[PDB]
Amino acid sequence: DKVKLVIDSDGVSDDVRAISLALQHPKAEILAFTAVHGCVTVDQACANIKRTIRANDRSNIPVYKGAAKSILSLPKDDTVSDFFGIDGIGDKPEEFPKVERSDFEGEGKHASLALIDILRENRDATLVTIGPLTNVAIALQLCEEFSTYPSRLVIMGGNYYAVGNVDGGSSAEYNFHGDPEAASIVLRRMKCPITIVPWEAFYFESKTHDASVDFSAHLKYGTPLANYLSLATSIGRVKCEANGRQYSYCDEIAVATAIDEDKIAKKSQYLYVDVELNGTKTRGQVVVDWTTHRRVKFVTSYDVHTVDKWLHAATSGSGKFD
Amino acid sequence: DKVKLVIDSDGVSDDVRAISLALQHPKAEILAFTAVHGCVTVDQACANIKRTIRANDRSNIPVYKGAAKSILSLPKDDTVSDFFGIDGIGDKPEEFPKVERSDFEGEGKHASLALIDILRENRDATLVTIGPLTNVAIALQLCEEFSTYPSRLVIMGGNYYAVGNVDGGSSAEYNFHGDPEAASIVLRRMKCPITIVPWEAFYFESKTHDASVDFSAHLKYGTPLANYLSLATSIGRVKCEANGRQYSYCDEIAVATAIDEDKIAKKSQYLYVDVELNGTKTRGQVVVDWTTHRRVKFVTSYDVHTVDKWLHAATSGSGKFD
Amino acid sequence: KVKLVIDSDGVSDDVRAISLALQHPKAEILAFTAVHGCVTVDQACANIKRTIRANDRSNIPVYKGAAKSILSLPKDDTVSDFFGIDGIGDKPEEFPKVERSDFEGEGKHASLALIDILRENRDATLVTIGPLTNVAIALQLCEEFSTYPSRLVIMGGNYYAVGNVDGGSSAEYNFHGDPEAASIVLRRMKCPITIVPWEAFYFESKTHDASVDFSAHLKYGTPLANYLSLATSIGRVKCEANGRQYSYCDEIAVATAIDEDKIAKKSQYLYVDVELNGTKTRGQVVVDWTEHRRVKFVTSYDVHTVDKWLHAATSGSGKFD
Amino acid sequence: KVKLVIDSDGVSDDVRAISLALQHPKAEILAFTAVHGCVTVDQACANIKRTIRANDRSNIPVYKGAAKSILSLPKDDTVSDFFGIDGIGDKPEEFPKVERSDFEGEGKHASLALIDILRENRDATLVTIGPLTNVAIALQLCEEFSTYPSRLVIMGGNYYAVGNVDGGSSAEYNFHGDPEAASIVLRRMKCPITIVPWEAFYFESKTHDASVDFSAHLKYGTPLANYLSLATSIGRVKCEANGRQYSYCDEIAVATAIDEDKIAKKSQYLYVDVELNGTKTRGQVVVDWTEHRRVKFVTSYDVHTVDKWLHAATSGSGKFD
Ligand SMILES: [Ca+2]
Ligand SMILES: [Ca+2]
Ligand SMILES: [Ca+2]
Ligand SMILES: [Ca+2]
Repeated sequence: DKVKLVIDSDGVSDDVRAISLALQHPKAEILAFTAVHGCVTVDQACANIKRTIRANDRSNIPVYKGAAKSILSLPKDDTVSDFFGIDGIGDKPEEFPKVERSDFEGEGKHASLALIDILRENRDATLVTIGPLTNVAIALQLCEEFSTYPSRLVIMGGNYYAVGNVDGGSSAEYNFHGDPEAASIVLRRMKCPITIVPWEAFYFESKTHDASVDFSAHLKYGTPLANYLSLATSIGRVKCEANGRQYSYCDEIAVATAIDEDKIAKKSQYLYVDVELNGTKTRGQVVVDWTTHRRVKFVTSYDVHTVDKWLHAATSGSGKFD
Repeated sequence: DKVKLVIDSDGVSDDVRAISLALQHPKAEILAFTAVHGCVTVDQACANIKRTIRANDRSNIPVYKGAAKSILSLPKDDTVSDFFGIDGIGDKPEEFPKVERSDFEGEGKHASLALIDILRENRDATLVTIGPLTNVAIALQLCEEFSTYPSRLVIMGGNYYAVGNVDGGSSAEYNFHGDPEAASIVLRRMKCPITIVPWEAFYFESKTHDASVDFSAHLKYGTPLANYLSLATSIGRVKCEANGRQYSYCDEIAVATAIDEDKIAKKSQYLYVDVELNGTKTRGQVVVDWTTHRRVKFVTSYDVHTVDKWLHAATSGSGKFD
Repeated sequence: KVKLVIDSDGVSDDVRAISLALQHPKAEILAFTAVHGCVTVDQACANIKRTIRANDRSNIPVYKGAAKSILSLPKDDTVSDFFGIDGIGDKPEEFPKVERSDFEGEGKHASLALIDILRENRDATLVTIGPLTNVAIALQLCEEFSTYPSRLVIMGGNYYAVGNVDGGSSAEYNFHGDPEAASIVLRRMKCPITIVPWEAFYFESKTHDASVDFSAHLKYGTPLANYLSLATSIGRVKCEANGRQYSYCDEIAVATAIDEDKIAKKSQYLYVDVELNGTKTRGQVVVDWTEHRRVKFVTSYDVHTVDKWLHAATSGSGKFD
Repeated sequence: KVKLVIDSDGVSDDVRAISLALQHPKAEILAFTAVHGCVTVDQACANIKRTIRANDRSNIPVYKGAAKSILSLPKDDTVSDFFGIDGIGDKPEEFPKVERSDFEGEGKHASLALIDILRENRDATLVTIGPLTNVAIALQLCEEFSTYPSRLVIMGGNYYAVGNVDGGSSAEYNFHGDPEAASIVLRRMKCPITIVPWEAFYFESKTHDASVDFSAHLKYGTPLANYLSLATSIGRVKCEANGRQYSYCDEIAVATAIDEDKIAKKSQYLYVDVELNGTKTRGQVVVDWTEHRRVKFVTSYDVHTVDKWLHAATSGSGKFD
């Protein structure tokens, strides 16, 4: 009755909160983490994930370093950002837990090779992606049978009404924008069930959630984990608040959906989709057949109140996830 | 207090019903019609419009023939269809009003030149487009000042959530698909207010409208106009009914919106948009900046009950448009 | 006599090409049509009208056409001050002095003029030495126009994907300026088409530079020689600063229209199309080499004959042969 | 000795190229890596292993790589039965007879093998004679791999946009088979790159066909001559039916790797990239002609030396010179 997880992540503010949720939730069993380039470099992602494990008073979970670049490494696709800090998590390396030089090293084996090996042996595990899809796509390029290895794939990324969240010249969502080829490969060639948490799920209900949930309340308990997550989210919170809104949950929702999909996904729809690669403004956009597409489940509305309750349980140490 | 209209159309089943609505509505003053290629050839469009004027017991309204092809005339863009009949309006040329050989000829002047001349002199007129945008785009190529000539442009076409209605390999809406370049030119380079009636307005409420409106009731009065519109829509109605739904209004909504926008457009949104030209699956799709775009008004929900009331008034001869 | 209509963006080499046509006794010019290109369409019009005066001619209509490319995408833009802000040396007070009326055309849009003129003169050759926008608009208005010229001679395009705009593109300049127009014209014209591609200039550039003095025809001190000296002045100075002569370009397309058998020494006939969607290859000609109507590409031209004709034009010697 | 690793799709000309490398006394083969291409990767592997036996060699590892192109888009597909369903004449019972174990590789994926082998042998040349998928996967796993080979010799691409797949494309065959891979390799490898483009074959096709008997080296009646006769049989019959000899292709890239100064008679150094997004130009090399590391293109090769080497290989004469 535990859910076995492998989480692939670019290790910035929301990623580390999402990973903390998974490390504290009693239903979750984390087999490994895999780091991918994204909002920060892959080395920094690796370091942030390892630092987060320590913050959660855990050990002996392997973190594998993966792709440094997108498949093509085209400059127009680049999504590296200092929005959350240069280090992705508040730029305070001396605060608990203090950054160590070994944090920037992985277990040894490339993430893509680790994904193959781990999921071959653990066919009942869920793979959750909360960065660009590069590691998963490289696994497929190496081993077409990997298409069947995960029990389920839960992706934070993409869209279904072409609502982009990178900039005004693209209709792509951030993680897809960061490696459009990889997203194309994964959506077309995976054979397990896929659940996508699209950008629209966040976009359309953001003003409503901002009125009804205090997204900072779980940070205030004064536990080590609360204090670490306060630091990690600090620069994101200040910048959002300067624009009159709260820094709200994103990647956390994908990890929560992995843990209990029926609880967190209030509404969902199955759609037949593919990814545009060649358009000037639409590269990285999901294209839906509303009239080589694959049927995928989209979460169209999520239970933000349950995710919030779980984060309070995680940071307070209450253990109250029911 | 009359609204002066120029209507540009490809002259198939819904076009001819829309044009009939405009010819019967006491608030509308029709300056001219312009024919464009689309679901049928431009010659057939011209013929269908002229036949429709006669069916409405009107005369002395000029019909100008326009573009035979899209700007590029690429085969992948082609939207010619026999869905409504070979002639676009039920394939019964001998029924009232009988087709005449002169129906396939226009006034003489190319439509695009007529659009320039008429709207230069009638700066208070609304231009309504219910086919591909080729004629309007050619006018702009000839005369950049045309960008200011219409008082308002009401377009039946496009989309705002990338919901396509042509086929499963495109996210474009039909009229945009038929000439993507023209749609790009018009949206970028017109300077008057633009109101677009997008495909989503029809798509999302179709099952609801199908339950609550009888779209065939206005056809049953036994007047000449009812009988003509019965013929014109006959093949569309049989094919829709064979798939368990009614043939519902489409182009009629754009003409109605031109006549009284505040009445017909129940909800609307302004968005900053451009048109994708280069994508494999997204050519012709509208791209929205949700984060060279132009601000346009989209009608997101329309009052189908008022349009239905107006069509009953038109076909019955009641004159009851209030 | 060969009847010509010349569609041009009216910069330095255009003006010299048009002068060649005005002086050559085999040519009969029906009309000029101005198109945007290296300068605005208004400036092109003005330059063409000024050039007609410098050649001691009158009563040839100049029609103003497209101000913009079909799409008017900013990445296609080819406006340049390389030959001067006015495209011909920036000395509006020198003979013939620029007049305000130079910036106006005959009245009707060039594209409508091309339809009318060529409908009535089906034995005429259309020569294009700017972007193809006017010709493409004509086709959009009138598909029958596809058959009206007896021949179309195009300065533009390429056949080995050698670009001359910048390192971001494999397109030639005139095609880069309106890729959609080039696509329409090459697919939809039905008359014989002769293209003078960029490679014809590129490959023999250094050989020509060694064997021909491209300035000598300017030395005669006639009014036309002094006008062409002015028109080409900024180009010549900029080329010489980089170790090269300012050499003929558009002149070759006009010469080819006057006597194709003499000027086109070697030719290839190819099936072609124009790429529109590529990131680096938008505007490039794409050739089917693994074997619609074949198009004739001039692969080598007789620069010495063109030079001899330009000497005759500027000197007034009549020696065209 | 020149140390080689050869990455191949294992069809008729590949097998002859590999035989050249196995017989030439200057070559030392570290390993072969199989890639999808004209046949499946499994068949490529099998063909390479069979070829090693036909050459009286043993104990050279063959690693199986990518089954598909990076994207696996159906429009890129280049699988063909032109040389037979098995790519080498469809006679599995002839010497050396096909074994079931031929379809298996050494174990580790070719891309991982390329990293390992070339990390330890930084003086080796990598030669690619199929699509570039394996090399691109290696780079995705290990950006340092960019510096591992001492040189990369690629059979593929073009420099004047002359395609050899069909009229819908300006791409060369190996590049058409995985455009993304070609883009990655040409942008991200940092070692010297020599490309043997399609134009080197195309332009001199008819001259070579007149001066070289491309079948004569098959006539010796040695086991290798009989095996290469079989391997090339269906190609030869299909070319002869169309009035042409089946001429060398991949063999030239392998020969160039063995002695680049001898085989590459003329070369050009160009800055290049690969178009991915064009409708007709996807996979085409785009060259910057208006002047990252320049790449060397072999524009003319010494077919007579390659022919002499193939005679020595099949005859057993030792006469490589
Ligand atoms: Ca993330
Ligand atoms: Ca219509
Ligand atoms: Ca010019
Ligand atoms: Ca090969």
